[PDB]
Amino acid sequence: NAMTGPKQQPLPPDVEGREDAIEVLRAFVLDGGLSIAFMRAFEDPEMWGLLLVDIARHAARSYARESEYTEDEALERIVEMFEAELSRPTDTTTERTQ
Amino acid sequence: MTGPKQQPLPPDVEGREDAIEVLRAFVLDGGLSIAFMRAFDPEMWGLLLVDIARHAARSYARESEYTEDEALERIVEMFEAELSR
Repeated sequence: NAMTGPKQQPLPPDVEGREDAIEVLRAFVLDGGLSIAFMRAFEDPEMWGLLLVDIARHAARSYARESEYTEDEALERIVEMFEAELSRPTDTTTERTQ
Repeated sequence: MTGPKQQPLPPDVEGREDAIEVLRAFVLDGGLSIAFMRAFDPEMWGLLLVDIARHAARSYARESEYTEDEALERIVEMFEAELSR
């Protein structure tokens, strides 16, 4: 196609034109990994909890579509993979200011 | 300005036609509006969840009495409890 950039997601329709909508995060898969953009604000721990739950459940639904797993089994598998990765030591930052 | 406060592309994805946006999430009206890619590896979703949880823990520690380690335990507990509910 004629696009010169990445395969982006469009703004959700309920966000379009809304001055009060703030983008929390954008995540891209690139070179066998992830590149993520986060907003500066924290807001509250519950929002991050909601975001995690929404992503996990969405992933489980999609995984169950594309596999032999039920949605429950898919979610269990995703949580197992999450836990294995969470266990990795974080032993191994830059800033730009103007 | 008069529209949504967007995040720019990370510099490492600019011009990368092979890079794929997994999701964009907006906070609005006290909730979350998320655009997800249509295509589905499960491991990528696992990693994304870890990256978000880790980031949330660091941000939570900056705004609370908790250390990052304590914050991470709280966030993960919260997350897993809701999934099992």
